[PDB]
Amino acid sequence: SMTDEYQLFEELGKGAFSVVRRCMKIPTGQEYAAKIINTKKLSARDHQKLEREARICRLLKHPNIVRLHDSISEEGFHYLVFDLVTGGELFEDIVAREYYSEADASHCIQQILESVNHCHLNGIVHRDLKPENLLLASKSKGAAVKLADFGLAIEVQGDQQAWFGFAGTPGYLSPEVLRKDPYGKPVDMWACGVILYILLVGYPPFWDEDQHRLYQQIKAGAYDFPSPEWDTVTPEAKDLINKMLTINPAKRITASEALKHPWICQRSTVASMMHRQETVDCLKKFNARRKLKGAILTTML
Ligand SMILES: N#CCC1C=CC(=Nc2nc(Nc3cc(C4CC4)[nH]n3)c3ccccc3n2)C=C1
Ligand SMILES: [Cl-]
Repeated sequence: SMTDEYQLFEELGKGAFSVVRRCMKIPTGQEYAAKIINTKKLSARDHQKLEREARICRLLKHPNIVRLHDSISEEGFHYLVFDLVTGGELFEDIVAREYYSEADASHCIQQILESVNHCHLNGIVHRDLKPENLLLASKSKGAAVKLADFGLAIEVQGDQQAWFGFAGTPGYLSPEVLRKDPYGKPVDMWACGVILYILLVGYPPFWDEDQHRLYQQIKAGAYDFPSPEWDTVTPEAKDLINKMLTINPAKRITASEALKHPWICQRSTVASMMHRQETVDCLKKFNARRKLKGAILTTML
């Protein structure tokens, strides 16, 4: 069925137990990305996580989410056939731009928030919002940002919270997760705050090479807007970051709310248009740091 319906070509990239190869639908020649999961040695419990991801991805159909077209089961191998995206990471793209302002960062965050809101409307919490999962659909200057990798996503029932587990990437983890408290949709809005922060200045709000002091920072909500770099950032941008980086997740801004924040919905009159070279230079260093993997910026095993 799989080799009758698709033809696998080169490897695009990988995961901690999955390869992604470009593929073409037979006989139409249409391209997709196939995520290939070797299932021969998987536990039932691990296969159930694959079942969850396939199920969640089949539900989600949105301009800013990489669409799953097909979930094929064969003997020892499962295939998740996704839309192909050729623009790479949003964050790598930003560093190659000649001109980058708050209005650009707003444009990005707006798309990210539309995808998060669609997830949340459909009872899905992503739990690992991070630059790695934010890909441009194509290399076009106009390309949509698309949300990827639902390998850690959970299905919530309405606005009921639960102890879904300690899962995610340290630098982007929310206080309630770290606290071993019940959680839900708000954890994705904390993660967006962190991403927005890094989108404006190019370094993370919570940073310490000692994982323990990293978590104490997060739980205390101890981030600031230091000079000179934040001095040129609009009050409205900081206000949004503040509303997302609220320790009490009940009082944290929702995705829908964040889409009506003036910095987002009134971008053209509220977001600063000044080039932020120093951000592009910092993002360069940030991205380079991320490439090295290790403790803070890498999804927890
Ligand atoms: N899911 C998941 C994780 C994942 C793993 C590898 C990955 N790399 C990657 N992915 C892609 N493209 C891609 C990935 C997907 C689908 C989101 C898995 N659709 N398109 C390309 C395309 C061209 C050059 C290089 C590429 N690299 C992107 C995402
Ligand atoms: Cl479809």
